[PDB]
Amino acid sequence: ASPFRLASAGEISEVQGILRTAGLLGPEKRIAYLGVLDPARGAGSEAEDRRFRVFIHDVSGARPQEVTVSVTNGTVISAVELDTAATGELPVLEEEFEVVEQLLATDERWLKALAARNLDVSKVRVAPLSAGVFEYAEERGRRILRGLAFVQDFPEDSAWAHPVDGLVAYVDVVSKEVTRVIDTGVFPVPAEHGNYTDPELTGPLRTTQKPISITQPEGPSFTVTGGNHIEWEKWSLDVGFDVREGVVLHNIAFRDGDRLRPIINRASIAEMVVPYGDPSPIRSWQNYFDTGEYLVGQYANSLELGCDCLGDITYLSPVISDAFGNPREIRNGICMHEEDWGILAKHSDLWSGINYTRRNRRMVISFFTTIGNYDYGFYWYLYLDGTIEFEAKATGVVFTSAFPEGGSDNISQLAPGLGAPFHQHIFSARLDMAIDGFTNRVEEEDVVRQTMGPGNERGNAFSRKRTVLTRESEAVREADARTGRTWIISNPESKNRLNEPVGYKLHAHNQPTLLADPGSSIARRAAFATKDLWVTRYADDERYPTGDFVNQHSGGAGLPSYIAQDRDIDGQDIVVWHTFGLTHFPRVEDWPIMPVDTVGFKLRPEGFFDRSPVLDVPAN
Amino acid sequence: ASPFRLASAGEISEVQGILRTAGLLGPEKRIAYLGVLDPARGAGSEAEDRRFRVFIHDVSGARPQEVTVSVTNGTVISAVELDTAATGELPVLEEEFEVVEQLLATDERWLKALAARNLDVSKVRVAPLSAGVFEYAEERGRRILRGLAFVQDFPEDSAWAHPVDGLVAYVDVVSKEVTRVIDTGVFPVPAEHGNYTDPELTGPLRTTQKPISITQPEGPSFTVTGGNHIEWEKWSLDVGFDVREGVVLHNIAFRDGDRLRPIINRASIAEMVVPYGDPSPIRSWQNYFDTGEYLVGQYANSLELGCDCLGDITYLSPVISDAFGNPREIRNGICMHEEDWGILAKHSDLWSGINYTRRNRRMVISFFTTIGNYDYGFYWYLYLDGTIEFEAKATGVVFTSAFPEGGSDNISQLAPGLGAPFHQHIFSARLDMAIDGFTNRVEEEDVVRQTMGPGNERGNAFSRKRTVLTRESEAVREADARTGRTWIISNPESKNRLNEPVGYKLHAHNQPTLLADPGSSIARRAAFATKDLWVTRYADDERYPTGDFVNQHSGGAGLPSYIAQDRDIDGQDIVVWHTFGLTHFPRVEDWPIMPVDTVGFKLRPEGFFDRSPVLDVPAN
Ligand SMILES: [Cu+2]
Ligand SMILES: [Cu+2]
Ligand code: NA
Repeated sequence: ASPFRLASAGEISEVQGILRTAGLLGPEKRIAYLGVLDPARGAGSEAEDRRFRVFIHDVSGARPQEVTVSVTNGTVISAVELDTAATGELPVLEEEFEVVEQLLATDERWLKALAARNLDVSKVRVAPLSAGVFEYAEERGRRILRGLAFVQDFPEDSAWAHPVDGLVAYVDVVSKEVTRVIDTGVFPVPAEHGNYTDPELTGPLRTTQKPISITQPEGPSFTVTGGNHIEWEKWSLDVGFDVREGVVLHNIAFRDGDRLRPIINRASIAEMVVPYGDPSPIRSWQNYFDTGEYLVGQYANSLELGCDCLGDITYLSPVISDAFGNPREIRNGICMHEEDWGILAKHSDLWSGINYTRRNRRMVISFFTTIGNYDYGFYWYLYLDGTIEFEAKATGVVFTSAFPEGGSDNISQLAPGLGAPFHQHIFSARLDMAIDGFTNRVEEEDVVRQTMGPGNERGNAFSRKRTVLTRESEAVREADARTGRTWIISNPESKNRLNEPVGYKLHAHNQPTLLADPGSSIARRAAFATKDLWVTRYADDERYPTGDFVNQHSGGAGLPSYIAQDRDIDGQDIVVWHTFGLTHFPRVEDWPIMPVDTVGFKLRPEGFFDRSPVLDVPAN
Repeated sequence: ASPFRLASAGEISEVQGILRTAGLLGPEKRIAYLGVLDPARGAGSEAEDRRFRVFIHDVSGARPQEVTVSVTNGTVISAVELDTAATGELPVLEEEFEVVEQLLATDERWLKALAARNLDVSKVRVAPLSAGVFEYAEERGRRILRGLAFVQDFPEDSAWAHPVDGLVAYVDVVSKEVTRVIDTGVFPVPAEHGNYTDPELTGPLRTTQKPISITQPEGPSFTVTGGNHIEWEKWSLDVGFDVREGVVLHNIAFRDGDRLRPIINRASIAEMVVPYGDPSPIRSWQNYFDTGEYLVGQYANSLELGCDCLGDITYLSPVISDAFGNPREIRNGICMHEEDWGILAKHSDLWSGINYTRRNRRMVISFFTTIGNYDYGFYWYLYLDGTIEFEAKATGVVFTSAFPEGGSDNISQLAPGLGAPFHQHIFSARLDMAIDGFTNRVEEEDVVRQTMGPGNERGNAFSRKRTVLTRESEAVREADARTGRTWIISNPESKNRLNEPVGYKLHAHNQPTLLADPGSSIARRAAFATKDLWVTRYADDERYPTGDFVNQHSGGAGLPSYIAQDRDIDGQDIVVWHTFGLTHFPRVEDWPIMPVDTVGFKLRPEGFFDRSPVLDVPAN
């Protein structure tokens, strides 16, 4: 019944049939993206209309299309032909990955480069990487991938231990042409293996770990209804899934006594970029837009009980489309569970004699994706006290290079002759706010130091200041950890019992933002990553901070163009975009498989409730 | 056996007997501090010589003494008379707290102030607080406490809901004299109760929480030998307890194959200060040095299985001295257990076909202390991957005031007429480092941005720089979150297999440091709190960042005096002092009992190991 239900296999099958009957899904067509559209703003929307947005690629070279279909009515709403030289190429297709290695295997320049290095072409794996936009005029309007080579000594070998430096190739994957092969010089291929399941490397496995058993003998405290609607400890929300963004949370609300109070209308990770900081021409173009170029939802892992998710686990198995419109299930792709989270509140009072302890809990919604060498876990947490938190967990195998004789200012050494280029992992959270409703504003809160003097004779006072962001042109903000800077999202029309506007405070980790030069290609294409906080006025079509078509788009799309409209955001329907990331100088301990590192943000109530919201938690 | 074993009841009784026999502990004497001294530098050395340091107060007004005793030999090693007007007063005695309310109840100025407010003296509780050093010349050399009043409507009432603003009194607790009673005017006493166990306020308790059961069917993975020596998943350490500092960690080492490698010789929270930012004369003197003035270990809670600590718990019950030298056991005062900690490492490789997942765990060592209205949890974590982390959990009841009718820039409103002054909670971690031995150095690491141009034509490169701190005068450092600043502790004489010095990296939370005016009394007494990182050369008597005697001591001791020696710290036996804290602008949700908020720091290996140290973790 819910407009926010997960897409079903039958819905995707019907999209396929509609596209087919309409003549838009011939044998030369490929679906590069398919997803359900959210309902438009309408607090009286009764008629069910499930609409899907599709990006259709053409393998023969014809122009691609963007199509919207109504599966409820069995109709095509609109279909637009795309000029990709202007608006950007479609996301990379899974089937285009294999094409790069196969094309290069018959190119005489590639084979000559491998022969000079005494490498058997049958053992050379090619990582197919997005191209970006640089100096090659012949690439505009063409679907390009760039390839970097790694040697696999045997079929179960970790090829990442054996980069082939000094060599890169560019490939047109539509016309199947190798456009350039660049060979800058012979580097030794690092010889040590990185096989983290080889006993020669692990040594004898530990026998000292005893089991930790986490069970819920009466079942979990949350309920799931309608497939994806969660109720847990006064929280209410819908768990969505999109092939581009991954897990999306809808309609996050909190039951405060009799009233269901909205907090966040839609929360997602709307982009994530991995820029590399090695100036070598072999890699200086390397920037992954994992969400926008690759689509992180389509590479989601099936999560194994007891290994990936421990405890009493409830799974969702989202359905996506393959390249031909057939539904594909990602079995056990989302884990949901609650877990103990230590002490919530504690006080032992001398005067009253009362000793009081309560425990905390959090609800966890998670999925994991794998893009080539990297694996990312996305975790949303809901706490008893009203806190919402997101955490990204980065693991996998670091991207490698040769370690140059004489060292490097931009590459870490991991093993003899083996390097790991410096890079960042930067995320954009898109938070469509609805604090007690849609009339919201953002205030920037700084600590204020005060000077010793009249009214502050002992020099102990300090205070704080709040600045309302009133228009989009002034709503591009930077972190300031030294002044304790946070941002408050409030509803000026909804007051708590002290007659103060209700609000939530955003706490950032204050990690560095994009380090690249402001004139670089990546700074233009990932402009969102240069500032910690952006606020826009809500609009239906302003979905991603990098625009709809990120692959090989020249720049400026997304947030810089939205913000230019300079719309009123003071007590309006607004969207908060928070940039946060990890700056990774790889360490020896990251090799040959990297222990998890984390980054995130959290939102805490700030006078949203009339008192602590967890006074009714029992002692248990 | 071990020189680092916990003090036993018999050792404390023996100290009492030695002091009595020596004539230093007659009926007018009180023990204000007693603790075991760590062994001096040198392996083996004294075979076994357990020495105790004692601060002895005299209730007749005679000069107090500092005494060192050898319990092994039954001798007084040294005993020195203290001039407290010079070097500071002794820590506050538990028995002195009761004195304050009783003395005020018979003072006619106090009674007249209460009569003006129609308050029954039998219902007025007085919070006895440390005095600091301000403008009152008559306090020099006297033991003073200051008292703030709260009304308790009935014996089980939370008095914190009913502050009596406009009133403060100062008390000489040795001569039993009320020195001053200051009344700046009548404020309404806030009338709403704050009784968080009253059903009228909690409402009906939730029935929705189902149990989470955490068990270890084969017992825990760690072993405890010699009372306090822990071995867990390659870690080795001794858990100490001191009545001033609380839990102290000794001899933290990691078993790397055949070798036990030292990392940290001694880790403790060596001071913690809570300064208030309300310029009202009623509270502008208010600064708690919970460690140095009150002694946090003295007020450690007994922790209840299933509520405070959940899982398979191993307890330690440390013994401290009471004011007469009798041993007192804090039953179940320290909880130890291991916890699942999610995914450790994960990769699904397309080319090799291998899917790999391992889970993380951490060892937890914790205790909780209650100082009046506040309750603090101290948590040390050891992780499988070599990470060490500390986290402080702040909860309890916020300190209250009236909320002035026309508002305030320095106080939050929590309830009608009820305010909560702004304050900070600032900690000092003292890390006596021993990275692969005692020859250590500290490097500050900043990210370096690079300009687009020759050698960086695409404007993508970024790098980092490390600056060695060579002398104490240059080792007072500030955070810089914008440049990703961290500090590396390395051993220049111990190299990993890549011929790089082994090291650990300190990751700070980059929260604001002390906000008070640098000319204030608190900035002089808590000078450590004005900077994020200090490095000193190890010395036996440089134990606390505030000096030995903090109570009513002006500036002139502690870290600023230590670093003036300007000692060589480049490849030497060094101590890192890290300041970190919370800046608390109280919110409505903090009332009437505060949900936990947290702050901390972590240390991660940085080329300490030759590869990932968790390759031998099993799947299971
Ligand atoms: Cu990385
Ligand atoms: Cu506080
Ligand atoms: Na040291």
